[PDB]
Amino acid sequence: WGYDDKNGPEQWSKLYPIANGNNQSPVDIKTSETKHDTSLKPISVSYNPATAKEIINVGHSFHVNFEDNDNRSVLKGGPFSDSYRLFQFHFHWGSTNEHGSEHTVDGVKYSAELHVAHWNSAKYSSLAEAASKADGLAVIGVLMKVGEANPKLQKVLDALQAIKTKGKRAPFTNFDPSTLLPSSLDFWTYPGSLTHPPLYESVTWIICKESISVSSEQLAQFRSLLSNVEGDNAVPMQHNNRPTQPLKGRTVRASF
Ligand SMILES: NS(=O)(=O)c1ccc(SCCO)cc1
Ligand SMILES: [Zn+2]
Repeated sequence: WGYDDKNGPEQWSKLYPIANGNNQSPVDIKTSETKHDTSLKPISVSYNPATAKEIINVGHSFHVNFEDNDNRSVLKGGPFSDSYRLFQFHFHWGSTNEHGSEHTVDGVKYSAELHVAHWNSAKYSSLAEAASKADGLAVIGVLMKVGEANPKLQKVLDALQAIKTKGKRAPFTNFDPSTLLPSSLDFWTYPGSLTHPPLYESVTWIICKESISVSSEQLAQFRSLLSNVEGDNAVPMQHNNRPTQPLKGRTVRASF
């Protein structure tokens, strides 16, 4: 699987039939159709920068992984009664500034999107156990809007020169990714899925209503990552967002 014409989102269902399921992500959030819910608590994140571990070029994207052997870095509140442990963050982007986010809001596409993913350590004892469970994963999504350079992205962008090609990895330490979140954590939430294979319907989504910025030159750094292995002809990572998926009667809740 990939994002190209032959192996890309419109084709995933052949190998992963869940692609046509009832809880697929991402979605267009129609704000006239959201339900304000007063039982939602505020989102609380508390991440220890000592859990930052490694950055990895995975061919279609890059990931920053965290140690997840204990509850040093956690998400709580919102819709959740369980504590969720941070395991990774990453970004999705498009070929031009005009699209690239996964979630859209009233049809509006943003240039990129940040995902901060966690797993339910109250109920399960590893990512691998949690990942396919309906209550197993919690992902914060932040829409990234093209504009002024975002200096909080610095350490991440400066790391990419060490992982230019597929499979490269390097230590990435002492970093707290709550520094990337917008100053307001007002959110929407809905039950959904991983946005790429294996597409498990295991994710409770927390989508920030406030965007964070990114510059056109910062987006170019993502797009200049290479999907080929060292020594091969360069194939830039132009894009890696999945199209929005039908709600199938799900309700998006608003914390605000
Ligand atoms: N874009 S996403 O849905 O937040 C995501 C997070 C983590 C993973 S790894 C799960 C493999 O079991 C895949 C997708
Ligand atoms: Zn993602």
